[PDB]
Amino acid sequence: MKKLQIAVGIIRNENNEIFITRRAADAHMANKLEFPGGKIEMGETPEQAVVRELQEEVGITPQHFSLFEKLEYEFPDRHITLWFWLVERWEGEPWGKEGQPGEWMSLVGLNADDFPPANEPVIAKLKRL
Ligand SMILES: Nc1nc2c([nH]c(=O)n2[C@H]2C[C@H](O)[C@@H](COP(=O)(O)O)O2)c(=O)[nH]1
Ligand SMILES: OC[C@H]1O[C@@](CO)(O[C@H]2O[C@H](CO)[C@@H](O)[C@H](O)[C@H]2O)[C@@H](O)[C@@H]1O
Ligand SMILES: [Mg+2]
Ligand SMILES: [Mg+2]
Repeated sequence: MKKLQIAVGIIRNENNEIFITRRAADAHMANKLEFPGGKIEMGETPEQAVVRELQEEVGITPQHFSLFEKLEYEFPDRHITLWFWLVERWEGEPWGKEGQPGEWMSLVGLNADDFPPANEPVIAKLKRL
């Protein structure tokens, strides 16, 4: 079974809103809401990966960020390790840089059912802040 390391960024503004994108209809976890992110490549660290992925996907450079949660999840056809970075400072303004839907969502209003099931403990912990 495919085994992947994935780095994602929880992009939180000053009004307790998170920048959330929606996955393509033909992707793994199609049509789900997501934290921007993607696969950690050979030769790059988890910290470098979340910077690169947020630059590619939403056009920001995260800075002074922290590891909010790291977990493993077994999907029906792949195993992934997710690195959830809490990003409260960045350069740039997030947008749908890859043509994908993106918008600011209140943290209290997040519905874990809208996200991949791997995100369930993270969304709960975020609402604990
Ligand atoms: N980008 C992103 N991927 C997620 C999240 N939760 C989650 O299970 N995944 C999975 C879906 C994909 O299998 C993989 C991400 O890789 P891509 O973004 O390259 O598709 O990680 C998330 O919040 N953000
Ligand atoms: O691992 C993140 C953790 O490390 C600290 C320093 O103790 O921050 C460092 O690492 C971050 C991720 O690369 C950088 O963004 C940051 O500038 C650097 O100091 C903690 O702040 C953080 O919890
Ligand atoms: Mg991605
Ligand atoms: Mg990507």
